[PDB]
Amino acid sequence: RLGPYVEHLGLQFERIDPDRAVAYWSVRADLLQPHGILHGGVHCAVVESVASAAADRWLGDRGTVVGVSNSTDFFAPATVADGRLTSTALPVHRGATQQVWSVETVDAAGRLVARGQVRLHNLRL
Amino acid sequence: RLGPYVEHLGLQFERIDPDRAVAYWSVRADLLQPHGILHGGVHCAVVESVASAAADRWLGDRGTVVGVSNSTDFFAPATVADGRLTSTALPVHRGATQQVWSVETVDAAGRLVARGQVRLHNLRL
Amino acid sequence: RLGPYVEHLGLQFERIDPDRAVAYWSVRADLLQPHGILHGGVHCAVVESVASAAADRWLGDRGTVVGVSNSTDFFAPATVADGRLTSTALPVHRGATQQVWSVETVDAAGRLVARGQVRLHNLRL
Amino acid sequence: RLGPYVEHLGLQFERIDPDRAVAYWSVRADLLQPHGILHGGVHCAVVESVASAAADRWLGDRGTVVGVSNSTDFFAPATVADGRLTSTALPVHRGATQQVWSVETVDAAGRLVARGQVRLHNLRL
Ligand SMILES: Cc1cccc2c(C(=O)O)cccc12
Ligand SMILES: Cc1cccc2c(C(=O)O)cccc12
Ligand SMILES: Cc1cccc2c(C(=O)O)cccc12
Ligand SMILES: Cc1cccc2c(C(=O)O)cccc12
Repeated sequence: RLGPYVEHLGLQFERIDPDRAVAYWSVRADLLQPHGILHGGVHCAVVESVASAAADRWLGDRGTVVGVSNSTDFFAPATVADGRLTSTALPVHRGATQQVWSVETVDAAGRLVARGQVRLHNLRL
Repeated sequence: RLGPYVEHLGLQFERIDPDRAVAYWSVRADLLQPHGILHGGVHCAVVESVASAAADRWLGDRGTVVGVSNSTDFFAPATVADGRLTSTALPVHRGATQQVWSVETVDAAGRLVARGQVRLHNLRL
Repeated sequence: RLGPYVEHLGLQFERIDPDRAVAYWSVRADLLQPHGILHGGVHCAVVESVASAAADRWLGDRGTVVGVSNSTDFFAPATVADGRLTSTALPVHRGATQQVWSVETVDAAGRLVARGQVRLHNLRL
Repeated sequence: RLGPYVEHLGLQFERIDPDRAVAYWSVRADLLQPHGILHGGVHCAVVESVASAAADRWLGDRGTVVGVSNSTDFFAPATVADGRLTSTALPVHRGATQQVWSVETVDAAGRLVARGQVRLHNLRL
């Protein structure tokens, strides 16, 4: 129940709690930019996906969230050879009107591949 | 020659110059998050695509660019009903090692839907 | 009527309109970091000052603004030798609850020294 | 040995290690914006100060660092009444050419007042 774009990214969630979300995924040939590494927009969309899932789960029955902004840094190039990536969203602030979550994407060795912050607005019932 | 992820986004470039890139696209049902609006990661990936295309074209035969970071703000929700979006990348700084580009995504009425900055690193021959 | 920190920065405003603010200032020895160039935080505070002044002026009698976030890029080192800097704030979005402004700091030659975006929240009467 | 602007901020460092820096400070009347809360630029400058100190200490004899960009979020208003703030810088990435550090400013109760990321460039000998 995360939408069609999340499915196309290939994210597979191990956990979506009010205080953490974890998802596994992989570089795929269709996700590349012309020099054979991951298109940077894919990192941003993964960061957006894992944070908004957690933010939505935290808000729960009390309303719904809308994305406000996303700032993602790319620290290493990623290819199909780099295997399974893990993206973990952790909360920075969870308040009445705003949420900010931090998402780290790491490889199996724990090497930080990307890291992003997502700001969300709470639409409360 | 922009890679498979750019094609999947549906971007169609009117212009890729050393100082500006313009691309048209549209919200599509496969690009949505669960509440029927555009997945925010799609805005980030579009911003990344149009800026990196321009940055790569500016660097030209002198080398190649790698994405460093992307910060995109979402100002209005976007649906299939909102029609054709236009994303324009304009340069902020184009130097020896770094480039920063600003990308605005607007609807046909000129309403600002999203806006992002992309930092790139120059890999020079 | 901009507060004591703005005065300590040495900002001198030529213009504070609902759609633009302009201020002149200069690197000073007390504003430096240990290697003799401008402390980067000074760029951020100048960006915050010129944008919030404009945002507050735009909101006018209808309420007041509070800073939400600030993202500033530093493109060139600045010293006392670099003379008079000009910081211009231009609006990106001015809505019901949020404002986003973009501020460019340039030297006399038009060389871009720094550039920042400031997000503000509208506290409406 | 941190420069005159750091002194004017009133930062007092408990720790500057290659992997963490901690500094205490306080809102002061001269640091305010016109509505009696901390000028947001002060948060950015504190974030810049504590991260660059740590980054410089990590690089050590091998070279020196220059600020590249700073993104700070303000989560609560801060006044003189809020007492002693603690700013802690932790490393996100420390590589050959780039460093990224994350800085959290909290009050005595552990309430998150501000949080910023600083990107630095390594000038290596
Ligand atoms: C053409 C090109 C070069 C370098 C990078 C890119 C990216 C990217 O930054 O991920 C995305 C799309 C196209 C790119
Ligand atoms: C589940 C959910 C709620 C609200 C927003 C989202 C987004 C988004 O922020 O675009 C992306 C993916 C899932 C979302
Ligand atoms: C010690 C040091 C080195 C390099 C940079 C700095 C900065 C700065 O980034 O402006 C601020 C404060 C201290 C610094
Ligand atoms: C005039 C005004 C209103 C609201 C906020 C500010 C700030 C600030 O954003 O900290 C800085 C300088 C002036 C301000």
